[PDB]
Amino acid sequence: AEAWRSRFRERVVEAAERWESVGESLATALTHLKSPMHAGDEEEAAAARTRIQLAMGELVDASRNLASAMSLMKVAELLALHGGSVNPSTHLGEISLLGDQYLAERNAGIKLLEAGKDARKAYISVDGCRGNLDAILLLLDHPRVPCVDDFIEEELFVAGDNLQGAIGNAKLGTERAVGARQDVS
Repeated sequence: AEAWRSRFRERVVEAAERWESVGESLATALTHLKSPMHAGDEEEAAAARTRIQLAMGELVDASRNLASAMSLMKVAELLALHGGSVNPSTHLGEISLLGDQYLAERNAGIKLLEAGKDARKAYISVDGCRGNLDAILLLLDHPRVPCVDDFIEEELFVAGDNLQGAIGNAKLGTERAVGARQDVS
C-alpha cells in the first residue's frame, strides 16, 4: 500500500513520454512518403531510396519507443496486481479487482490495458509499412519490369495506409497514457 504506488506513477509518467516520442517519429516518417516514387531513371530511384531510408530510421525509433511503452505499461500493471494484493504470497487476478483504496491506480490500469492494445496494433502496422517500403526497394532495383512504377505506387499507397493506421493507434494510446498519468498525479 505504499512504495509500489510511486513506482507505478513513475512508470506511467515515463510511458506517456515514450508515447509522445512515438507520435513524433510516425508523423516525420509520413512526411517522407507523400510524393510519388519512380524507378525509370537512376537519379529518381536514388531519391526514392533516400526517402525510404529516412522513413525507415523514423520507424525504427517509433518501434523502439512503442516496445518501451508496452514494457513500462505492463510493469505498471504488475506493480498494482502484486502491490494491491491482500496476501503477500499472491497477486490479484486482474486490475478491476484492486481495492477501492487504490481507485487511482485502478482507473489508470484500465486505461493502460487498452493503451497496450493500441501499442500492439501500432507496432503491427509499423511492421506492415516497413514491409511495403522493403517491397519498393526491391522494385527500385528492377527498373525494366513492365509497369514497375504502378507497382511502386501500389506499395507506397499501402505503406501510407499502414502508417496512418499506426498514427491513429498512437493518438489513442497517447491519450490513454496521459489520462492514466492524470489519474495518478
